[PDB]
Amino acid sequence: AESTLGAAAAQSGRYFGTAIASGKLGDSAYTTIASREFNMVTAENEMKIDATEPQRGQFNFSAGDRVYNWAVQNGKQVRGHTLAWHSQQPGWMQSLSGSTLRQAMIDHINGVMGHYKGKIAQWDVVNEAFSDDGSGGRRDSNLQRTGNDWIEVAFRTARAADPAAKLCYNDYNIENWTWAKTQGVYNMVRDFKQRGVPIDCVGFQSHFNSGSPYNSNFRTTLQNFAALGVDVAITELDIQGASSSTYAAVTNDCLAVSRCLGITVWGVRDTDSWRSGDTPLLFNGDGSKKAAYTAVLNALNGGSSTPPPSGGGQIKGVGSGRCLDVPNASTTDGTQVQLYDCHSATNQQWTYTDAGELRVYGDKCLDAAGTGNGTKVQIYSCWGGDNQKWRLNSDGSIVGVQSGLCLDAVGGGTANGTLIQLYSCSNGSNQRWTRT
Amino acid sequence: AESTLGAAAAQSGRYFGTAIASGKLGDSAYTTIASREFNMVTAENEMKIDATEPQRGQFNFSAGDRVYNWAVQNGKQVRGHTLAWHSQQPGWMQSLSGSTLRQAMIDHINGVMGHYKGKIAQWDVVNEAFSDDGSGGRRDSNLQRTGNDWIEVAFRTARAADPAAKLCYNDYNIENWTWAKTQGVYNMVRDFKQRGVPIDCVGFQSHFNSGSPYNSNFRTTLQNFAALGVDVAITELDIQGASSSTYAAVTNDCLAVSRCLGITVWGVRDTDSWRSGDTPLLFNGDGSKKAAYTAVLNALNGGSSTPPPSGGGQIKGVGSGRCLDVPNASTTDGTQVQLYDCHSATNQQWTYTDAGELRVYGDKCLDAAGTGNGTKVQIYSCWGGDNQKWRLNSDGSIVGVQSGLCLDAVGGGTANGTLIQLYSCSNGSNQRWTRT
Ligand SMILES: O[C@@H]1[C@@H](O)[C@H](O[C@@H]2CO[C@@H](O)[C@H](O)[C@H]2O)OC[C@H]1O
Ligand SMILES: O[C@@H]1[C@@H](O)[C@H](O[C@@H]2CO[C@@H](O)[C@H](O)[C@H]2O)OC[C@H]1O
Ligand SMILES: O[C@@H]1[C@@H](O)[C@H](O[C@@H]2CO[C@@H](O)[C@H](O)[C@H]2O)OC[C@H]1O
Ligand SMILES: O[C@@H]1[C@@H](O)[C@H](O[C@@H]2CO[C@@H](O)[C@H](O)[C@H]2O)OC[C@H]1O
Ligand SMILES: O[C@@H]1[C@@H](O)[C@H](O[C@@H]2CO[C@@H](O)[C@H](O)[C@H]2O)OC[C@H]1O
Ligand SMILES: O[C@@H]1[C@@H](O)[C@H](O)OC[C@H]1O
Ligand SMILES: O[C@@H]1[C@@H](O)[C@H](O)OC[C@H]1O
Ligand SMILES: O[C@@H]1[C@@H](O)[C@H](O)OC[C@H]1O
Ligand SMILES: O[C@@H]1[C@@H](O)[C@H](O)OC[C@H]1O
Repeated sequence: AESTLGAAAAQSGRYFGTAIASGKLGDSAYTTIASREFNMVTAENEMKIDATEPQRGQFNFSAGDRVYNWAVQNGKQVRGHTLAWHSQQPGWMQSLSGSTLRQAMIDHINGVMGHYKGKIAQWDVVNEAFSDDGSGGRRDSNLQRTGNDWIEVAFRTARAADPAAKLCYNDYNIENWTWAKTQGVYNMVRDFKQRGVPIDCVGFQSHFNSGSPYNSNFRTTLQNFAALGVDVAITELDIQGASSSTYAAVTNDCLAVSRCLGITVWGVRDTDSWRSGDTPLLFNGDGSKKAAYTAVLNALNGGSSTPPPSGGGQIKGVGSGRCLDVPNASTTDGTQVQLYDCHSATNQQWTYTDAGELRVYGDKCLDAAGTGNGTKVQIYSCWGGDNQKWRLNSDGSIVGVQSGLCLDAVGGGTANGTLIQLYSCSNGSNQRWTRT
Repeated sequence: AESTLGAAAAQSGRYFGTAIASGKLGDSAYTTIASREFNMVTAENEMKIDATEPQRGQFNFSAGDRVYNWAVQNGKQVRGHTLAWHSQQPGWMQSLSGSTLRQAMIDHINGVMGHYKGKIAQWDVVNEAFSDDGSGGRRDSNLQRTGNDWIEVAFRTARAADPAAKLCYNDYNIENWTWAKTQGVYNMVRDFKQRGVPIDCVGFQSHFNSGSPYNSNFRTTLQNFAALGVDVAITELDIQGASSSTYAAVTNDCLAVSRCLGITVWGVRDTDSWRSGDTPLLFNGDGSKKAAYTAVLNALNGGSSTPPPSGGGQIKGVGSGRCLDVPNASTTDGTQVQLYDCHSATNQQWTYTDAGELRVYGDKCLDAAGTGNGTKVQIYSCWGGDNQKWRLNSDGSIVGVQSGLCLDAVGGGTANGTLIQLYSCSNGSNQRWTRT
């Protein structure tokens, strides 16, 4: 299996999940994508403190079970999120402190895990317990104020409530190894494992953006925590701008770590994202697969037999043996591309960008004017439109994000001058290409 | 004078307008921009057929007058749009055909022009009467079916109704001289002039996109029509992607033809556009100027006597002599840029794209991780965010679209290694940059 993210991940014993919003389970466009692509589910909000215990001692597992049931019935495991957190607590808990609060925490953990006992693969017992000031220490919350040992207490309680569930510590900004926050969490987990504190995994939310960008050392971070004897999981992945290279990089980081259980992206479509403005997911609002989607799938499936091109290269048709060429090195918008004998020349040098464009001359983009069969493929000023974004299938076909159609050599032409158009993908040789 | 589009355009004896939507005049941010930048107004829908004559014989100018009143109150002239058209006809007119339709057409023209008699600078008497099948013939509508002479009849009627108004024939896809449609309208206009049919102008909608891309021959198209003895006007300008170069090219084409009266963009902010999806206007949804706005303004002001860096190039600050440099030529996202001795290296080669980005390495973008003062300017994967878009002002300053702040060398730094940040513009030497 390797046509969907979930199946591709399963090949290596891993999973590819998402965050499910109970309210969207009635939207077939939403559920059609979610049920097909993912084999792990996290309730976006339905299993949080305020949602499961609106009143102390008064547990409401309605919305939560709705998500749990849908997940299991559709062949997905579940990550419980989350049991002890300073954020999203019921109004009553936000007022508690010291001994009373500590007690409420314990009770809550027992209540939720009791109800779900033996059904949850991973539980984010404690979430975001460290600050971002740079000190590398605990953030000041009513929870921390109950004593520095709360985290440890939460995990012991957790193990007790349900020993079959993997207990994780979940946080954000602990992906970059050089960051103090990261080191603070690292030391704690090292401490816990040495003292025998029950903790089985560390969740790296992985919310990357210009404020806190992804860094290649992320893999080093995972390997380090892995060496401590705890599993690692990418829990809430979303990348501002959904760069193909970054998504693929995070994917390979997990595949490179034997203890990395899997990857979960925080949402289905960009429009479902808590940060839609950053279009940080793998699917467009119209449900179409984004450039990064294919980048992730290809990574999960084992990459290419030959190391991919590094900016600026040729694209020759398999059936013709000729290259994607812009007639007479023209640079005027609207010029339809053709096939031509391969040779070193700017008008045959295409660069695949992280945004999914196929650039030429530096600021011109492979462009599709329309979404139907026969649409001419031309060059046009780059502007980021979905009709200028393409997915590089591992089978050699290049699919337009917006149209869902393949680059096609008209009438299966192989001669110089054959024009390129969009057409239903057919696996024909006039729809397959190799990049250098 | 030269700070706003209207005032700049006025320095060449031309106007710069927009399309106003009555339902948006209650939006303060919209009116603030609209009132400041344009001196010519077109009702986006309020003066159309269905809006001005709901039932046959019953005129209604409430919606049209709201726009008109606002236009005059803010010192703008008005273009009446539109009197005879196959589209947006009220249902009672859609039902008409033959001589009944012909007289209805005439009756509509007299009623609307009568109401606005002496108040309209230009009237789009007839709109989109030519086919779009690429043959250059008449569009098949109930109007055309009343007889080939309907257009002529509309103009003669219009002249008599308000002799003070300039009578225009408006249409789209008539910008590229090679298109059959463009030639068909030319032939018609030429025929009207030779036979004495009253027509004073031809409006070129200029709705450019990858399906109907702007072409440099547009200038000849304008010249050709101008030669027939009529004025020309870019009436509904918007460019898919809003390329800075294309917006500048169109502007220069109009300024190159003495008979080109002015330029009207079809909307204020991209969010106000009938095609927001193509982010085709000059202003963002938050009201900030796009890189294309600056390009248009600079062109209106005559541009620079020194050609911009055609692909690649360095950026050197005046009060620093140093060139924008990426530390150790790194390629890691989040790397704050600095100033340094201008050497021949790629980590100093910045390309200003038509989308407004400052790219280095081919696919890395000058990025702003915030909007406030002090925000560190770094490089990040290009994805199109406004925090990656920049405007190159004529005063040598580079201001961030999203932030509205200027690139600034920390504490007036000038020595190698000075970090770059975002700070309120100040004409300070540590905020002016030169490029060659
Ligand atoms: O609620 C939390 C956010 O406040 C948090 O914000 C992060 C702060 O550090 C910045 O560098 C990040 O870019 C920004 O996302 O993110 C996690 C969320 O749970
Ligand atoms: O719908 C929103 C959720 O998507 C959001 O989820 C949180 C995002 O930041 C992460 O650090 C947290 O772990 C995660 O739960 O919470 C707010 C809710 O309104
Ligand atoms: O170049 C285009 C061909 O690639 C295209 O091929 C069709 C693909 O779908 C199959 O079911 C058809 O049998 C096959 O001909 O045909 C159109 C042509 O322009
Ligand atoms: O209603 C009109 C549209 O039908 C028209 O559509 C254009 C047709 O030619 C294509 O090449 C263009 O891309 C497409 O926009 O555009 C103008 C609009 O008023
Ligand atoms: O709000 C929309 C208007 O912006 C739109 O305006 C028309 C666009 O196509 C041009 O060819 C026409 O001349 C112009 O009036 O009309 C539809 C309306 O919903
Ligand atoms: O320690 C971290 C520091 O290295 C980074 O630059 O900014 C965030 C801090 O938490
Ligand atoms: O684009 C083609 C060019 O690359 C080749 O060299 O000569 C023929 C052109 O059509
Ligand atoms: O980035 C700088 C590099 O471009 C220069 O050559 O040497 C000093 C570095 O800091
Ligand atoms: O360089 C900055 C200067 O331009 C501004 O005026 O004041 C703050 C400084 O950091």
